[PDB]
Amino acid sequence: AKVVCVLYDDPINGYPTSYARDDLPRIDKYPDGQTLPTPKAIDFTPGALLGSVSGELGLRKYLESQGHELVVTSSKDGPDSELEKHLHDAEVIISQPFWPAYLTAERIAKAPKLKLALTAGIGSDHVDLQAAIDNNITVAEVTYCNSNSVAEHVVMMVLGLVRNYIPSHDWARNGGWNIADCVARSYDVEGMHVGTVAAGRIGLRVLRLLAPFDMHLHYTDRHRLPEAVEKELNLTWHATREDMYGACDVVTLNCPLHPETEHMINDETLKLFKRGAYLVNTARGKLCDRDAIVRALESGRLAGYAGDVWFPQPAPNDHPWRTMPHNGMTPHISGTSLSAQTRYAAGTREILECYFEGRPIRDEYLIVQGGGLAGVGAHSYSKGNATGGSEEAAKYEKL
Amino acid sequence: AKVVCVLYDDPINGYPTSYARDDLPRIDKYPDGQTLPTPKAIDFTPGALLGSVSGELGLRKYLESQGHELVVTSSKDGPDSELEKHLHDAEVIISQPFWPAYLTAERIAKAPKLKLALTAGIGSDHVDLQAAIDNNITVAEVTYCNSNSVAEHVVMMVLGLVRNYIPSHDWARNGGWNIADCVARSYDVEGMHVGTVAAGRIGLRVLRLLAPFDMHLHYTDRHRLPEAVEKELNLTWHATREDMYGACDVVTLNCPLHPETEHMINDETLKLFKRGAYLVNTARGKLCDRDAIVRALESGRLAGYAGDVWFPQPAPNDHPWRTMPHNGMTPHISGTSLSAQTRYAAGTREILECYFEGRPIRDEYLIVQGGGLAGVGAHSYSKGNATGGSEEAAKYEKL
Repeated sequence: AKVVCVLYDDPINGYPTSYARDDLPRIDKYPDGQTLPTPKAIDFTPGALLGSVSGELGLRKYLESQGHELVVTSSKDGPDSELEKHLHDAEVIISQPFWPAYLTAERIAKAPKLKLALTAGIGSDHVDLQAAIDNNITVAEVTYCNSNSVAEHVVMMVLGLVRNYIPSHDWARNGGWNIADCVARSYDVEGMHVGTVAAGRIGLRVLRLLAPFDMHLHYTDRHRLPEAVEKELNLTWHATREDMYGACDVVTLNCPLHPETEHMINDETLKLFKRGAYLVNTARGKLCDRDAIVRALESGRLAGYAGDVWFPQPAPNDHPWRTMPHNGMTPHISGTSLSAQTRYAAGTREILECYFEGRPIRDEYLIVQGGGLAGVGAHSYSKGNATGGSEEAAKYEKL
Repeated sequence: AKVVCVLYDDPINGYPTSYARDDLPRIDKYPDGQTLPTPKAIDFTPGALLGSVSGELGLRKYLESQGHELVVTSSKDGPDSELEKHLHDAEVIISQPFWPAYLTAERIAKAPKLKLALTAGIGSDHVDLQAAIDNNITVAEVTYCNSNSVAEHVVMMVLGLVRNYIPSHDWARNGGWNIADCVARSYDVEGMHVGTVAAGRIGLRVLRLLAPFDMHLHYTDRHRLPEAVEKELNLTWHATREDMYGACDVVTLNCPLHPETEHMINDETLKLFKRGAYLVNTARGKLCDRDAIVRALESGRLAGYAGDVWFPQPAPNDHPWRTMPHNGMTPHISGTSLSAQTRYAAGTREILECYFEGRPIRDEYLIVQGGGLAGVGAHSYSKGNATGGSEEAAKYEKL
């Protein structure tokens, strides 16, 4: 069959064959006890760059030696992109969230041979789940591959915003000293209240990392955590998102994107935050109304915004979050550190091996199968389409 | 009497009277059970900028209403500075580590009336302790005022270096996306080995904050921690600094500066680190040989260096750490976040109230008294002078 694999470009200075360090650290398992990916074999060296076009997720030897054709490209947005020439006979489409091939209803409709949309990473909101349901496309993603990596990135951005890292590094590199300019907006997080929206693999992990900072922890979610967990971390529960925001100095979003959470942070909900609250979002950019966030920063309602997710992706060159006041943005990188890519590259192969030998794909990897939500998808997503507006990604130009 | 208070400049755009947030968080106590500062009263509002010349540590009403003269200045380095005109009759000299008035042996010798050198903050290595001992100057500092604040700053810089925050934010603000360029040097800290030199108030607190990241924790110090603590955090002990370095992916320095630790990190000791180790230093800049660190980064021996302390301070405009490859530097700001300044401003007043009413200064604040080390000073410092080279601070020019 044909596999289209959409990956991001290689570094601007070429694809490296040697790295800052020699190996990755050992990891035996994930916190809830889920095993790591178990492909029958891997053909890449752990620690390399796997998610760019020249890395290929290490899938080429495997795929060809079995008769299939692997098309690799970064060209994905716009009516004359490479993805668009290959839709007519694609059996399998693979993309990562960081550089997502948006499978809208019109793209699925052009794709008669399409059986499997695979997300190399976590979060499958860049596929129209309704259309995937209607056309019997399987949708899978690599559960847990980077949950802990995302949680680290959250804590990094919370400390960075609150202590004012980025502007302070600028004063050091431009030759200044400027202590008062740096600490005019520098606080400790000790004693602050921080809440997470959702406390699944990422959000629970965030709570556990912030406990020894002596922050007061707050959460909300569909269901409560086990009473053992709440008493271990001394948690304060809020029955709704909207009651949580007013109680928090720092809010972190860690829920999925679907019609029930699209634009939940807007001009109306921002009125509920404390003046000078801090907001961190590494979940999905579309959880926030884009201009409402710039107004809150400009007015002082928010003291700081930080995240690595944007809508669409890539974000147009003039996307306002790039230059708004008091921001600690990065491009979408938390779930594609070198350490994570090796786990998701392995998981991607494990799903392909199952697909191609006719074995069942692990439930924890499933989002959509056989005309409805399935596996992890059933507990996390609503039927619906989040991919409207996605065309605007075609406006981005490489530097 | 006369009090000279050396403080850093106000912000370049003036001294603000309103801030990003309305109050500071509550804190009742420090982890080892030490009480907060207990001055009989304070005359500043918590949360304001206290450490710059216009803030004055909130000490003016108190000092004058009791007959004393308060001289406030930022002019401190060089043979024609304001500190230098006021040495002849100064009874009390106050400075913070971030903007330190260096009391060398020659400066103490010009200071016949000098009875008390007070450090508003932590770390009194900018005073020549030998000369202070020889001339019967009392040296006190505000123990614990910002221990937790420094520990937060360490974790922030560890995550920032390792996940590659700073270069990634640059790609977002310059209009790029550039995922591969960002993650070419991006790892998770999960599973890495991290060691601290010294495990006192800061270093133990760092270990506790890194435990739930599932890092493997290593330490060294003068004496072991209680076996209860080692088993709680699953610690690996190293009897010497030099044995620790080779076992660690990430090394953090959290010890005092004195002749026994001056230049401990040099061309010779750097050969002992793992290739592509990460080094974070928020203790004192003089712990490191300045050029040896730039060579290790240039050769790949170190994958990253980060810290907020420099020697001298302020660092000359062309100090090499400002522009060396793979650095996450800031100017010296960790122990002077707004939250910390309120605790040290309070402690400074408590020491002055004691001094002036003839009550004993708390032992935990004492470094030098009556011809020898005393209090905290006895357990932490050697007799000796760390202030050689300090004159070079006069080369720094405001932007």
